[PDB]
Amino acid sequence: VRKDPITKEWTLEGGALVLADKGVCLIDEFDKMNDQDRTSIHEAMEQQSISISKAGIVTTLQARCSIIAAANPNGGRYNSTLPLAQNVSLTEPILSA
DNA sequence: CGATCGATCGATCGATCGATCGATCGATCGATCGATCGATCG
Repeated sequence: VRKDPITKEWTLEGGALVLADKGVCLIDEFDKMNDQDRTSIHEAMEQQSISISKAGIVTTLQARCSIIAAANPNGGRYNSTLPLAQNVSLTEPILSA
């Protein structure tokens, strides 16, 4: 959110997902971010849009981006005897995306 | 007539394990602070 003296209403400036609209968004070390940060990424791939209600601004922006994510398994080594759904903290609904 | 032996059963030492509990280290959600600026007022 940014101020603007010309019109005096709050103006909104987009983040990384808005930039990558009709592009690719790369998230290295995807597991290490918190779930609140990770929740935004999930709804970004599903809806291809950003929904925000902050500073009195309610609007939606286009976020049509492709995602390439790198991560690491729990303990730094992949457990070959357990499924993927039990090797990372990344929850299953986010894996389905 | 009895002297030798290979098998069986009861009992015990012990080496071990499962269920349960409180205690130790740690992730992390919530509270507070701060820094620049803006809107109202004198």
